[PDB]
Amino acid sequence: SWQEKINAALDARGAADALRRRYPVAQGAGRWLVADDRQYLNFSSNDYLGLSHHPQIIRAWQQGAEQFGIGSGGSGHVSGYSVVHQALEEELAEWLGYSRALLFISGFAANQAVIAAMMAKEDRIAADRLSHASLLEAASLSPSQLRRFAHNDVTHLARLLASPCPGQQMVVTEGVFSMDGDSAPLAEIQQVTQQHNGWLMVDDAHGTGVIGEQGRGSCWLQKVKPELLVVTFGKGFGVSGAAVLCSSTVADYLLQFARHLIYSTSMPPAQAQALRASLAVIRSDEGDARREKLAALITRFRAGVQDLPFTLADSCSAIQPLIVGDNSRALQLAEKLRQQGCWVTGIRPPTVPAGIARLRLTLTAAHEMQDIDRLLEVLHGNG
Ligand SMILES: *Cc1c(COP(=O)(O)O)cnc(C)c1O
Repeated sequence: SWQEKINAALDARGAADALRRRYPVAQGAGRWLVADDRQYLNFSSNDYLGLSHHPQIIRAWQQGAEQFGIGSGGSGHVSGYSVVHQALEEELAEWLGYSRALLFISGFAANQAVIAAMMAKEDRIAADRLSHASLLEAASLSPSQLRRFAHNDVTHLARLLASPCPGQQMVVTEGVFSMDGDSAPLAEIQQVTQQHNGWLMVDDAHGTGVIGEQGRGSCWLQKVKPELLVVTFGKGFGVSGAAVLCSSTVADYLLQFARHLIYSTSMPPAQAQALRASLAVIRSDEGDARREKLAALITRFRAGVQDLPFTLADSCSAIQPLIVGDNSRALQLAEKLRQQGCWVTGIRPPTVPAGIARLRLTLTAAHEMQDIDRLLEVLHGNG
């Protein structure tokens, strides 16, 4: 029956331990986290540049409501395509060096929309084994064939691409990977993709706004232009939403065949104004100051772990894995940190293999050096 199907599934998830439970917060973005009315240093949010609380972005969101009301009133294909949406798209395309940008209500929707629209049963997706679930889920449901290459292994990628394919091939990777914060070798990946006549799709959720000139992200920094670039605004941008960057004809195509685009309500124009505001901060001298402050905090953090009984990742970004090893020690550590006013998130098997449990820390430009020093002190020992 249905209920038994439900029940058994929750039971298998329990047995694998794997149970998830949301905790409500009064504040969850930026330097602080407030839970159960207690203040904590927040090392668990994706607000990498501290923009969620930025007064210019807050005011754009507020004035945009005065000017446009709240809901757009419809899809972008009927009465919901605002002059603010259009301006935001044009400013994103110009920023990142593409012909067109298309807005989406979430990065998860944009990824899923692109793949559903572009990939046919004859085609192949070659995706990094560690790609975001939205990408892999979508690639899996797709009628097209899905092959994974070992993480960042371009030799393995070239072999996948070289295998006979009845249709077209799309390579997919991240500019900065979600789990370990490492970067993909985009220039070599792009070379072998072109060698096999494929196209490249890069998801730069963790790179966008945070690295490269004017924060343009991983592709710009590495002087690669993939055919498809997906940027999401729920992280560094400090808001929510996403864009697909692409050529004129691919944009026209998505406008015809991406159903998330055709049959979904567009975002509130006041959300779009906050995103334009966010983009303007990111591109500005203050954007540069925030990125350099983030880099300074990361340096301070990685230096201080050198004396600690833990290990770091190959990450130069806001994502800073602290590898602990054992799942009980990792859980203990995070619980001790919490008692001591530092809110962290532990990642343990099975999400990661056997003996690699960890805290996945995230730093932000809203933090201060004394916050890193407090984290380091508690990691050391004191309470
Ligand atoms: C967060 C995440 C997204 C999902 O974007 P949302 O706007 O949060 O839906 C896509 N890709 C990567 C690599 C991400 O980490």
